[PDB]
Order: sequence, then structure tokens, then C-alpha cells
Amino acid sequence: SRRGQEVLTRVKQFMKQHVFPAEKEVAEYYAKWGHPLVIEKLKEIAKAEGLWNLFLPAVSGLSQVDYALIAEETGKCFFAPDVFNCQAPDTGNMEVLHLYGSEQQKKQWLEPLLRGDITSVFCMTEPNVSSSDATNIECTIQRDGGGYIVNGKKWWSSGAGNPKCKIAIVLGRTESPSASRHRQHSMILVPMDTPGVELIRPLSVFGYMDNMHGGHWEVHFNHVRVPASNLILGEGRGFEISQGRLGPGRIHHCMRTVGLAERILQIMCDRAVQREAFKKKLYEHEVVAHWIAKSRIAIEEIRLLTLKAAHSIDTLGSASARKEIAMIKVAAPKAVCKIADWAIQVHGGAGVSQDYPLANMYAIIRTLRLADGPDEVHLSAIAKMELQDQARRL
Amino acid sequence: SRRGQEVLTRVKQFMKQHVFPAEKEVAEYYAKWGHPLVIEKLKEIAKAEGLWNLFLPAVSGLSQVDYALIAEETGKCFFAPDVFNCQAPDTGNMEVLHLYGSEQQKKQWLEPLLRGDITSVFCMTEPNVSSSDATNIECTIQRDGGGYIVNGKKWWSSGAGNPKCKIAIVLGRTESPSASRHRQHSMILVPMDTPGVELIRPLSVFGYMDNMHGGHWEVHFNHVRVPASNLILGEGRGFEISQGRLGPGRIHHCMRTVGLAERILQIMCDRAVQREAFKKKLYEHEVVAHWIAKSRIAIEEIRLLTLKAAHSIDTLGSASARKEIAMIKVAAPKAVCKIADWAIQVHGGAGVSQDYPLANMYAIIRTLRLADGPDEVHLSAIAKMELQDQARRL
Amino acid sequence: SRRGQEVLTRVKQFMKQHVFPAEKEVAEYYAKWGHPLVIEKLKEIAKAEGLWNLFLPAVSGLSQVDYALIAEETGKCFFAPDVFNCQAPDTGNMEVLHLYGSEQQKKQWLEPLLRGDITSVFCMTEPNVSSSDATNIECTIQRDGGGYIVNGKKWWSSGAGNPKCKIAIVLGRTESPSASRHRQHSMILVPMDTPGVELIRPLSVFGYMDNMHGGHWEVHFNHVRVPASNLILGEGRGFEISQGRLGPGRIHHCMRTVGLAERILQIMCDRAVQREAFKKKLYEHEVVAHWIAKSRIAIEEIRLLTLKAAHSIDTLGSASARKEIAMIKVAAPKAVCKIADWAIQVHGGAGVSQDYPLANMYAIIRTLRLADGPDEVHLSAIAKMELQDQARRL
Amino acid sequence: SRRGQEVLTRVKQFMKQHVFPAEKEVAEYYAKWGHPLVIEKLKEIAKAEGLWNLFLPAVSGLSQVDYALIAEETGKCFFAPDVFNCQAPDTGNMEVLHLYGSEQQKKQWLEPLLRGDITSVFCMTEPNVSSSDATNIECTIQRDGGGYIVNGKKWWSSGAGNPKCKIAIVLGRTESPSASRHRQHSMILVPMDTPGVELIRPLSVFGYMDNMHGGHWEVHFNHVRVPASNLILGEGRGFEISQGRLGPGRIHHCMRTVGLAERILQIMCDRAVQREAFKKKLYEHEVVAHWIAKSRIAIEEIRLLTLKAAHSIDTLGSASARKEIAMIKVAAPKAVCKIADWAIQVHGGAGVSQDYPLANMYAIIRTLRLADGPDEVHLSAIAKMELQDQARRL
Ligand SMILES: Cc1cc2nc3c(=O)[nH]c(=O)nc-3n(C[C@H](O)[C@H](O)[C@H](O)COP(=O)(O)OP(=O)(O)OC[C@H]3O[C@@H](n4cnc5c(N)ncnc54)[C@H](O)[C@@H]3O)c2cc1C
Ligand SMILES: Cc1cc2nc3c(=O)[nH]c(=O)nc-3n(C[C@H](O)[C@H](O)[C@H](O)COP(=O)(O)OP(=O)(O)OC[C@H]3O[C@@H](n4cnc5c(N)ncnc54)[C@H](O)[C@@H]3O)c2cc1C
Ligand SMILES: Cc1cc2nc3c(=O)[nH]c(=O)nc-3n(C[C@H](O)[C@H](O)[C@H](O)COP(=O)(O)OP(=O)(O)OC[C@H]3O[C@@H](n4cnc5c(N)ncnc54)[C@H](O)[C@@H]3O)c2cc1C
Ligand SMILES: Cc1cc2nc3c(=O)[nH]c(=O)nc-3n(C[C@H](O)[C@H](O)[C@H](O)COP(=O)(O)OP(=O)(O)OC[C@H]3O[C@@H](n4cnc5c(N)ncnc54)[C@H](O)[C@@H]3O)c2cc1C
Repeated sequence: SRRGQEVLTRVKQFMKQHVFPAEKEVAEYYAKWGHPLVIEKLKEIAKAEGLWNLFLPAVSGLSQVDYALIAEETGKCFFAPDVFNCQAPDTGNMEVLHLYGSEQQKKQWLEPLLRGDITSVFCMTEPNVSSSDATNIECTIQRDGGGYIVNGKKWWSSGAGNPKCKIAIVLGRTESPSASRHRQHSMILVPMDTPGVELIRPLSVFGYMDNMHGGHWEVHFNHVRVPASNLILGEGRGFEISQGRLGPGRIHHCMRTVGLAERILQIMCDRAVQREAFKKKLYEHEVVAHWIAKSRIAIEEIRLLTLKAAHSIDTLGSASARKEIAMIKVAAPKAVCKIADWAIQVHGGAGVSQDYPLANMYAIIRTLRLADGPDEVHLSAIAKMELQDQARRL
Repeated sequence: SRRGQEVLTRVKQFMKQHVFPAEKEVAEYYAKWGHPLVIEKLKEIAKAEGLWNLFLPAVSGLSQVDYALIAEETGKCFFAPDVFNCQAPDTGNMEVLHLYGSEQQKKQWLEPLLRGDITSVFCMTEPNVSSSDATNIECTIQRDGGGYIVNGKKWWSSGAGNPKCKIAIVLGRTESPSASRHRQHSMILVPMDTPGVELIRPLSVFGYMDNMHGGHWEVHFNHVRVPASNLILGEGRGFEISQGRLGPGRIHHCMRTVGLAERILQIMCDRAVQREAFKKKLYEHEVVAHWIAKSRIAIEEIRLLTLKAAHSIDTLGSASARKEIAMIKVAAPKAVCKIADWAIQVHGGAGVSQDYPLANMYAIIRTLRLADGPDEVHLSAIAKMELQDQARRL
Repeated sequence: SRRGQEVLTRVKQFMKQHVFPAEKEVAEYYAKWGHPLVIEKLKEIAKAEGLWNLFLPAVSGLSQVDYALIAEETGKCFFAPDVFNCQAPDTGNMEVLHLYGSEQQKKQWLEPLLRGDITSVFCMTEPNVSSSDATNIECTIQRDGGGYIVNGKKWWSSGAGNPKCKIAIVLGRTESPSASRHRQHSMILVPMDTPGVELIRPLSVFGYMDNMHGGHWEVHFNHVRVPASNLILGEGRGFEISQGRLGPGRIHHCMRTVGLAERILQIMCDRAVQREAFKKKLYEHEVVAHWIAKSRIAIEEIRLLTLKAAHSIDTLGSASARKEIAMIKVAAPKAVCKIADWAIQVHGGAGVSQDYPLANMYAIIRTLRLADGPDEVHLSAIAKMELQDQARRL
Repeated sequence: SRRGQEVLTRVKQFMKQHVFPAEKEVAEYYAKWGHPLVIEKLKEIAKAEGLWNLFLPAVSGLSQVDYALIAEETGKCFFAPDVFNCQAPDTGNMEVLHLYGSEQQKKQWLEPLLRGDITSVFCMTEPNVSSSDATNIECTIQRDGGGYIVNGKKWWSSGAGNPKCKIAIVLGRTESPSASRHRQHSMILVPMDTPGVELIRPLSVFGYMDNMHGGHWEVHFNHVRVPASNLILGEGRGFEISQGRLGPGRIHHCMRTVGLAERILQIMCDRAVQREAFKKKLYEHEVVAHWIAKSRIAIEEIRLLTLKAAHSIDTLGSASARKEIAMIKVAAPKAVCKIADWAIQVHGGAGVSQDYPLANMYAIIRTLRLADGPDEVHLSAIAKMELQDQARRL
């Protein structure tokens, strides 16, 4: 679309003018769970210029392909999505509140989230059970008179340490014997200021604490009392809302991963051209050149897959495109992990040190094979859908 | 396009009605370098219905995307491309004669090729040198008074054993010291009936002789006298014509390979559903299901890459899209080889026997990593182009 | 041992003097299920010099390490094991008859097998079921008065087309409700001259019929009447005898595969040194050199694994070393397959043709991942044993 | 040997009694470049019991196989080698001073190193050049009257931050036009207390600073004046001493890596047995079980390769076994990296957090593909030696 191209050009100009020059200051600030003043100034400027809430089609008037290209543009910096209010944790919560939810819930939580006043956290993983299977959730949401009681322990809650975090969406189980085997979980809105909500400890990733994004935390809900109006949809529709939330998050992460892979490839090519070993440059060795070629091929393939998934979501819907989302979720992280490992090996001993962003990049990409579900469950789902498709064809 | 969709539907109906039922008869006939009468009847029927010369846009009025889908449809059978006059050896020669060549050359050779009266063979590989580097060609094309003399030995000439083969395009070298380092080779039209042209022996592929397609032969040119009007373009433009010929052949092969991969995946899924081992079906074992999922992901990726290359050729040109062609040529054969190996392993001991087409399929796909240039030279070319692109960006 | 070293030196001299020069004649003879006179002369010479039955410790007085080195020596030729009476099909049957069996059975069948008068065939695979799980065998061995009745269809029976094949060992099931879940199968000796035994058709491997080794056949047993004295051990001990037969066959195949890999690596290095492409030799390209290095590393690793398994069998026994045999059976075929594929790619288009033995080599190695059980069942067995070992340690 | 077995049993008892229980205290101490008192007490106890300097055959009276098993035992803990005075940085310097060096140098530096009074650091890598090629070293060691002047910048110097570090071995270049192309570098002993030696900054590995081992530092030598008696051997023998130092370090690292891989496999098996997902345990999924089986196979292979290299060094010498050392250096890190990645994936999100040692383990193993030379230079060396061997055979 013409609007998509215009917004993409404006976003590229905004990044090249403001976002990249502030990287050194942002890194020096974090070398303690909030944002420095540079990010707030950038957010104000982006609000002024209209580069705000580009992820939500109902607000920005953009399709999934246009925002796919835009998110590919903003995936080259680790704090750029937060400048445009398109960061990973809160976007899913805004989508959940926009799709499902009452007028009171929207006016109370979605508007401050849209304006950037507050941030949100999504917590559904337990530390003592296998949470890749969503039926293993043991946190309870029991009705107690006129309200609800939330009691459980959470795990890997991203962004809970941010001082602006005021609302949470908690997935817990309700005992409903008369219901089906899937109508046993519900989502509830729990304010972080409610008595009984405790932040236990932050969680590290390969020795990185990720203070820029608020960190990952262990949260305890000790008999938290919540009004009955904070329950999203009904008392047994947690799985449906989770499925609705999942897809867009995965596609946005895949676009950002494509952008990050492009940045990594640029860095690796620069290093290969610059350095000389054994009386020749690094790219003159065929192994490095073949690494570069394979990286380019993989980047092109994953970008095409993500664009296909975005077009399918546009033309059909978010519920009739689960296979494409599963395929891109399987495909992107492994390819970008291989590219990052090749770049680290090309840079040598400096590839693991703090002189380059390759080590933190590798850690973040490595966590992409576990967050939002491991790759094995997605492979099983793809196999099941493919077998159903073959049975229908035959 | 609407015409593309209509022709695709007609082609699908034609295959399902005529081509697949004749597979058993065609296989029994070959269980000796020509075609049985069933193929000739199918060719006559296809000529009547207008499903003729679909590969050439100037004749069929189709873009590269429409024919990409059509060739994906016809890639599921090993003799289907010959039914529609879209077989690998002669298509490149028709493209060469259509792009370059005089009116006399066109009227003499392209029209019988277009009508299907005769077939052609392209020979540029020598047995005693490394022919992956085109500067190693030692066959000579010397001007002798009013004509030319062709003297050399050829290698892996596909389709030379067909009785309908009457014309050849031979790549040889001419001694031109005043010319550049690339203007040393030329292409000449050599009729197979010329004295001095000898067929030495056929060449086998993993123990398969491939009599259906005319086989692969060693050809000797012993002082062949050829008129000066049989030289295509000039006396030093062999490389340019070779580059013009190369790309469309690769893209058509990639589309047919995608179709073959789809057929292989269907066979493997059928076997996995049917068989039971260790008190469960084969797909109930997670390794087989993950094989199926990875095969589907790879098929989708290679199809998207081929469609991207076809669209780029449509919108820009065959000379400004070499990078995409190189990427698809690298990507498709390895993925389809892995899929075929997985299918053979799934079928067990019967995966290598004559009860299934998987072994011949694997042999043919394995030769795709060597024919039309190995994968390593393409990887080097991709690396060079990517480095140039990075230098231009920086 | 000193005897092992002396026999190894004598075997090396015998190969270099007689076996390699006859390769061209043997190949020309087969370019129809028996042996040419050259092989018979070589067998007579080997009998005269005492290089006979080197595989059996009770006859040759050699341990498993000495014969491991000897079989590594004889693995470089495809008919060399038959010169020393150490070929794959009959060796297992000799081991079975030597370990288990009565005096009458030994005097009737093992002595002609030891002298080389007759050959044997082992058949336990069915065409219409999954035979990787041995409980799926549907062939019946019912007691009928004073004898037994064998009724079933066999599959992939190696060596059944040899005119010297006179005896077979057939695995079938007996209905014994009072027995356990494993005491349901038995092995019986069935002469090939018995009425009701039919050879149906030979089976091809990638288009190779393997006439040198007698081929692989489909055999039908149509109500074959057999005396009760032809039953090995008891009526429900088939699994035990099968387990006893399995291990030595696998270790001998692994040693021969190591030898074949060494030959393949020598051929590939010769080609890489000889040829020149793009103004440099093939080994001057780093990819080819890295292929060579990885091939050498893999060869060393698999040889060490096989020697470890042989020493373990020597010092402990064939029943307390199943884990090592499973590991070598998993490890050797994949590494040698990768080496063969690299060599084929190095040779170029000639790597698939009949000018070199690489294509037939690849086909034979590819069948090693399916014969004597697939790799997946061995991986599952290794995982089970490793979990038991960890539980015992903890 | 009997002594080797007795010392191995004593070492196993010592570890199980003292080293493992202190892991929690050691971890809590570091959660600042020296050792806590627990390690010093363990060192005193090990000195009392005679488990001291087990790496040096001239002191312990042990071969390379016995110490290979012992180092495999001590590779399961990250501070265990330091308890027995067998830690990576100083062992190479002790070997260098033991092989080469004068009586004064030995009495001054080797004896305090042997008794554990001081530690050493080896520095030969420069930050601004490619140091994988040893001819790129730009640090200068110029003779200045009665002594030497060392001027250069070092990089990744391990253990320089330890307060006990008093001596260094620096590799620099000397301008000798009359000498050969390899006699251009020399090794000199530089005390850390000499004026002009500066510690610039520590270097991180994936966000880990590794304070336990003294860290990795950037060191500057600003016109350091050193007496002429501190030069090891001559003024142009740096390469020879470097080659002598290299091999034993690699073999010890490989043995410790095998031990670490065994520990990782034990942890992964424990997790797979414990956890349950999708109504079954983790090992009941075939992918996890196949991961376990492949890990066991790889561990066995690398252990056999290391033992073969140790036996070859014992029976022939450290100069006629470079091929085996290169092969093990290539083989061990990649296999252990794959095993560690599989274990991290098995543990899920907790695989990257601080609750388990898998993330730090992966970082340390990942640096093993770069330290002591990258894998690509070793692959090139192996290819060269293999080509020489093939040429000699032919
Ligand atoms: C944990 C750790 C500890 C260390 N400790 C020490 C220490 O105590 N002392 C010390 O002196 N150094 C130490 N180092 C440094 C280490 O020795 C070097 O990083 C390594 O030798 C390579 O040096 P470099 O960084 O200059 O690599 P570079 O040469 O700059 O890397 C270029 C890359 O190109 C590739 N390459 C290079 N040559 C070839 C070729 N011929 N063919 C193909 N590809 C090729 C490789 O992937 C290589 O990594 C340590 C490093 C680490 C990570
Ligand atoms: C060259 C050659 C020679 C042979 N010679 C003989 C001979 O002399 N005698 C004889 O009796 N047989 C012989 N065979 C047959 C051979 O033993 C069988 O092919 C093999 O044992 C598997 O039998 P199948 O074909 O029924 O495999 P199937 O069970 O039908 O194959 C199914 C596939 O599923 C997979 N699979 C199976 N179980 C599992 C599991 N638990 N987990 C995961 N994946 C699994 C495997 O990939 C397997 O290949 C020969 C075969 C070949 C190729
Ligand atoms: C089924 C089939 C059909 C064919 N049909 C035809 C036909 O119709 N017409 C025709 O002219 N030819 C045909 N060929 C031949 C084919 O084009 C050649 O085999 C191919 O181009 C390579 O030629 P070569 O055998 O000389 O390879 P070689 O150059 O001899 O192979 C050397 C090997 O070295 C490697 N290598 C080469 N260059 C590099 C590099 N720069 N970097 C790294 N590695 C490198 C590659 O692995 C290559 O295979 C056919 C081949 C097959 C298998
Ligand atoms: C950086 C990061 C951020 C995160 N942020 C959040 C967040 O904001 N909110 C949140 O709720 N969670 C978050 N998580 C947690 C994440 O969602 C979980 O780690 C993940 O969903 C798996 O949960 P688990 O740890 O219980 O895995 P487990 O189930 O304990 O892992 C077991 C392992 O077994 C394997 N496996 C599982 N099922 C199968 C199967 N069917 N077939 C084969 N293999 C299988 C997989 O390898 C899996 O990793 C985050 C995690 C990370 C690393």
C-alpha cells in the first residue's frame, strides 16, 4: 500500500536520525529496571510524528504485510520497538484487551497502555511443572463470594520489574467438572498493587539480566483478592484467548528476527572484508564465503515465509493460518542461531567479548527457541495438521 | 492472471485424466531410446487442446509465475513435461534460437522444434577436464575457408540417443588473441547427420540408464565441416548465449523439483499412516512425524524462493536476477534430497527396491546437485554478489 | 598377538598379489548368479595357503581384534571376503550351527559350509509387514505328526539365487499360549531342494542387482514338510539364536565398512590432487580439504569404536556387549555414507557414472542403514540401556 | 598401570569426599579475582596426601593414559584441577620451563610454580591483528645493551588478574633479516612487578567474567626492561617452544571436556526421567531419547580418540603425534557443544537461568572452539598431513 510505503520510509528516516546515535548512551546507562531519559525523549518525538501504535491495525490503519516490513526495519535495534510502542510484552496484552474485554476493562487498562502511561506483564508459566503443556498449570482462580482469589507461583514473567508495570494477565485453572477438558483455565486481570503480589527474584539469560526490557521475574500470588469484573470473557475461556494472543506475537517476533539476522550478516561481512589471516583476507577463505552465502539464502527464505504468513492472516484470518505461524516459528530461530554462531566464529575471540553485540544477540536468539513454546511442540502440531491435510486430499 | 489459472486448471484435468493412468504402461515398455506410442498419442491430444509450448511466453502468452505453477503441476510425473513439449534439453535450445539467431536459422530449426518434429541436444562438457569452469573447454571451432571445423570430445550429452535428435548446439573455443579473456568461445549448430559425428557410449546414473529421456552420451566430433551460417551471433559470444540459456532452465528445474518433492511427501505420509511397528503406527513415533513436518517446511520455503525468482525475472529481466536464480539452484536440490532420503528410510528395505519410485527419484535429484553447475560454484557466486551488495550499501 | 600380525601380513600380501589384479576380470564377467572361475581359483589358492575360515575363532585360533584388523584389510574389495570364506550370509549360519545345533546337524550342514561346498541363506523378513519388530513375523512352523510344516513368504533373502545354495535357516512363529511373549518363534533348517520352496523374483538396490553375491530374492514356502530333527534348539528359542547370530555379523560389517571408507578416501584424495578448476587444484579449495579432514577424523573414530567393541566381546562375552555393538551399528553407516557422498561430489558428473566404483559403493553403504535392523531401533535400544546405566549409577 | 589405577581411585575418593560438597560455598563466594579459603584448605589437604602435580610425568611418575583418566575424573568440576595444581594456564608454563630453560630460570620460577606459591600467565594474542596466524604478532623484543625491551599490547591473557600472578611468558618478534621466515619470534620471561606492565580491563565471555580462574585481561607492555637471562632458549626459537607447549594443553583440555560431557549427560538424563509433559515423561518422547543415545555415542568416540592420542604420545613422542592432537582438538568441542545445547533445550526455560550450571557450561565449551587456535586452522593442518600421508603411501 502507499500508506505502508510512506510510513516505512518515515520509520527508516526516524531510525537513522535518532535511534542508532543513541545506542552508545543507552548501553552506557545500563553498564535499574526502567528506561533512561533518552528513550523517553524518543518516545515523545515518535508520538508527535505519529509513529505510534503501528502494530495495531485498528489504530494505525495498516495491514500485516506493511507492519511486517516496518517490524523488520525496527528489528535491527533492541530498544527501537519500545520507541514506537511496539514492544513484545505489552503488545499481546493490548491485542487481548482490544479483541476481548468489556467497555470498563478497555477504558481502564487499554487506553493507558495505548498512550504509554503503563506497561503490562503476561504470566502463565510455573517453575515446578512442565508449562509447555498448558494443561499442567496449577495456579487456581477460585470464585470467593463477589470476587475471585488468585493463588499460585509464576515464572519467567517478562517486564515485571519495570516501575511502570501496573496490570497483569494471569492464566490459572478453575475446577469445573461439568465443563470439557479444555474449559478448565481462565485469564484474569490482576493489578500489581494488589496485596499479596510479590516479586521474588530476577532471572538471568546466559549471565545477562536484560534490565532494558524490565527483566524476567518470579512472581508469587498469595491469596490475591480480585473483583469479578476483572475476568476476561468467561470463567473457562483461557485457552481461546491464549490462542488469539499467540499468533500475532509470533509473527512480530519473526519479523524482528529477520531484521536482526540482516544486521548480524552485515557485521559479519564487514569483519570478513576487514581482517587478513595467512596472507589473505578472511572472505578469501572459501568456508567464510560459503557461510555468508548460506546466511543470505536463509535470510531470504525466512523473510518469504514470514511475508506469506502475514498475507495469509490478512486475507483469511488469524484462526485459519495456524500452520503458517507454526512453520515460521520453527524455521526462523534455528537459521538465525546458525547465522549468529557463524558471525561469532568469524570474529574470533572478540566474538564472545563485550566489544561486539554478537554474544548478547546469540543469547537472545537462543531464548527464542524456548519462549512462546518450544520448537518440538510446534513440529508435532505441524505434523498433525499435515496428516489431516493429506487425509483430506486423499 | 485469469489465463494462467484457466490453463492451470486445464493442465491439472489433463494430467489426472490421461498422464497418470499411462504410468504403468510407460514403465512396462522400458522394463530403446525413443518414446512408446502412448506418449505420442498424449502429445497429439495435447496439441489438439492447445496445451503446447507452455514454457515460451512469446507462444503461450504466459508470465513466469503462471508457468511456474504449471511446471510445479507437471513436475509430479517424469514424462509429463514431454507431453506438453516442455522437456529439459530442447527447451533451452528453443530459447536460444528464439532470443538469438538469424531468420534462416529460426525457419530451419526452431519451427520443427516448436512443432515437435525433431529434438535437440546441448553439449559443452568435456570428459578429461574440469568443465565446471567454462574456460577449460578444449574443443576447437576453427574457420576453414567458407565454413567451420568442429573437433572435440563431448560428455554427458542428454538426449543424443533419441532417433528424433537431428540438431546440436556445441560450445567450443576459438583462438582470438586480439579478443578479451571471455570472448574465446562460440556456439555452433551441428546437425547430427553430418559426417564425423559419432555416438560412443551411454552413461549410467546409479545404475539407471534413463532410456525414457534419450539417455546421456559421449559424443565425438571428428573434423566436422559446418557452414559459416550455422554460427549463432558472432565468433566469440558463446559465454553470453550460455548465460542467457542458463537461467530459465534452472528456474524450470526448480519448479519441477518442488512438484516432485510434493509427490515424495505424499508417498511418505501414506506409508507412515499405513504401517505399524512396535505396537504403534510409524507416524506415532516422533522422529517420523518430525521428518514430515520438516519436509513440509522445506517444500514451502523452496516454493516461495522459486516464485520470488520468477516474479523478479518477470518484473526486471533475466540479467538482473542472477542472484535469485543462484540461490534457488543452491537451495532446492539439497532439501529435496533430504526429503527423498527420509522417505526411503521410512519405507524400509522396500525403499531401495523397484516396488516404489523412491530410488530412481533419489538418483535423479542427486544428479541435480551436479548438472547445470555444482552447488559450490553457485555458493561462491552468491558470496561475491552479496559482498558487492554490502559494499554498495556501505 | 604375533599370530594375528603374521596372518595380517600374509593376507595383505595375498590381496596385493591376487585379489586386486582380478577386479577388472570379475567386473567384466558380470557386465548369472554364480562365481566366475577366477574366484574359484583364488578360493583354491587361499585354501592351500591356510587363509580359510579366518572369521571363526575355533577354527583359526584368532581373537576378535586380530580378525577385526583382517576384515578391515579384506573390506577394500567386494569379492575378497568370499575368497577367504568370510562372506556375510553364510558366516552367520556357520556361527549359529557352531554355537547351537546337534551332532547330526553339524555333520550334515556345517562341514560342507566350512569346506565351501555349499552356501546358506538366512530369511526372516516378510514383505507385507513391518519386520523391524520381530514380533510381527507371521510365517508359521506347525508340528505335523513326526515333522514340521513351514508356510510363509520371505523377503530380501540374500544369496538365494546362488546355485550352490542348498540350506536355509527360516524364522517362523509357533502358537504356544502357555509360553511367554518372546517364546513364540523358532528357527528351522529347510533344504532348498524341498518341494514347495519357490524363488519368486530378485530385488534390485538402486538399479543394481548384485549378481556377484547371489542377489536378494523373494522366497515362498508353500506347505514345506521338514523332519523334526531340523529344528535348532527347541520350539520357542528363535529369539535367543537370533540375538546370538546378530552381534558378530554387525561387528564384521563395521570392520569391512571401515576398510571401504579408507578406500573411498584414497580415491577422493587422488581425484582432488589430480584435477584443476578455476586456476587451482581441487584440494586448494578449502571446502574439499575440509571434507578430506572430516573424512579422516570420522574413519579414525569408527575404527576405534569397532576395536573397542571387539576387545569388549573378547574380554567379557557376546551377551554383555550389546551396547557397544548397537553404538557401532549406528555410527559407522552414516559416517561412511557422508564420506561416499563427498567423494561423489568431488568427482563431479563422473561420480555417478560407471567409470568409478563410487555409485555402487554409495548404494551398498546406503543399504547398511536398513539391513540388520534400522538405525532408529538401535538408537532406542541405546537410550534404554543408557537410562538403565544411569539409574544403576544413581 | 597399577599406580595409575591406585591414584585414580584415590582421586575419585578425594573428589567425592571434599570437592563436590564445597561447590555451593565456592559458588556463593563469587556471587574478587583470587580463591576463597575453602580452595586453599583443599589444596593443603591434597598436598598432604600426595595428589599434587599429577600432570607432570617427571614428578608424579605417570604416563599420559593414566593422567588422561585422572583428568577425565577431575573434569567434572570447574575448580577441581586447581585443587591438584593441574589448572590450564600454569601447567603449560611449567611444561615449558621443565623442557627448556636454564638452571637459574628453573630454580627461580619453576619451583615456586611447582609448590603453588605463584601463578603464571601466557600471552601471545594481539587485539588489533589476526592472531590465529602466529606470523602476525607485532609485539617487539629488542635487545638493548645488556638486556631486552618488550613493547606491545596483549589480549585475552588468562589468569592475569590473580594476585598470585608474578611471572609471564610473552611471545614477541625480533627483527632478524639473516634468519629464516620462522625464526622471527622469541619467548621471554617478564615479571608482573616490572615497571611498564599494566592491566587494562577484564574480558567477559557471554556475560560471564570468570573470576574463579583469574579472568581474561588486556595487558600492555610499555617499554619493559628485562635482563638478558630471562630469554628462553635463543632469540629466534619462539615457534619451537610454542609447538612444544601446545600439545599437552590440548590433550588435557580434551580429557577435561570428556569429563564435563559426562556430567552434562548425567544432568540431562536426570531431567528427562523426572519431568512429565503431554501425559508422558520427557524420555518417552523419541527425540529426547535419541538425543541421549547420540550424546553417549559421541562421548565414547571422543574418549577413544583422546586415549589413542595419549597412547601415541607415550609410545612415540610429542612431535610425531601432531595429527592425532589436531583431530581430537577438532572433534571434542563440537560434540560437547551439541550435547550441552541438547541438555539446555531439554531443561526448557530453566536451561538458560542460574538454577543450573548448563549455561555457563555451554559458554565455556563454546570458547573451546576459539582458544588454542580455531577449528578451521586445525582442519587445514589435518588435510595437509593427510595429503602428505597419501602421497607417501602412493
Ligand atoms: C576463553 C578464551 C581464553 C583465551 N586465553 C588465551 C590465553 O591464555 N592466551 C592467549 O594468547 N590467547 C588466549 N585466547 C585468545 C585465542 O587464542 C584467540 O582468540 C584465537 O587463537 C584466535 O585469535 P583471533 O581472535 O585473532 O582470531 P582471528 O584470526 O581474528 O579470527 C578470524 C577467524 O577466521 C577463521 N579463520 C582463521 N584462519 C582461517 C583459515 N586458515 N581457514 C579458515 N578459516 C580461518 C576462524 O573462524 C577465526 O576465528 C583466549 C580466547 C578465549 C575465547
Ligand atoms: C541390502 C539388503 C539386504 C537384506 N538382507 C536381508 C537378509 O539376508 N535377510 C533378512 O531377513 N532381511 C534382509 N534384509 C531386510 C532387512 O532386514 C529389513 O529391510 C529391515 O530389517 C527392516 O525391515 P522392514 O523393511 O520391514 O522395515 P519397516 O519396519 O517396514 O520400516 C519402517 C521404518 O520405520 C522406522 N522405524 C521402525 N521402527 C522404529 C522405531 N521403533 N522408532 C523409530 N523409527 C522406527 C525405520 O526408519 C524403518 O525403516 C535386507 C535388506 C537390504 C536393504
Ligand atoms: C544427469 C546429468 C546430466 C547432464 N547433462 C548435461 C548436458 O545435457 N550437457 C552438458 O554439457 N553437461 C551435462 N552434464 C554434465 C554437468 O554439466 C557437469 O557434470 C558439471 O557441470 C560439472 O562438470 P565436471 O564433471 O567437469 O565437474 P568437475 O569440475 O570435474 O568437478 C569437480 C568438483 O569440484 C568441486 N568444485 C568445482 N569448482 C569449485 C569451486 N570453485 N569451489 C569449490 N568446489 C568446487 C565440485 O564439487 C565439483 O563437482 C550432466 C551431468 C549429469 C550428472
Ligand atoms: C527469554 C524468555 C522469556 C520468557 N517470557 C515468558 C513470559 O513473558 N511469559 C511466560 O508465561 N513465560 C515466559 N517464558 C517461559 C517460556 O514460555 C517457557 O520456558 C516455555 O514455554 C517452556 O516451558 P517450560 O520451561 O516448562 O518447558 P518444559 O516443558 O519444562 O521443557 C521440557 C522440554 O521437553 C521438550 N518437549 C516438550 N514437549 C515436547 C513434545 N511434545 N515433544 C518433544 N519434545 C518435547 C522441549 O525441548 C522442552 O523444552 C520465557 C522464557 C524465556 C527463555
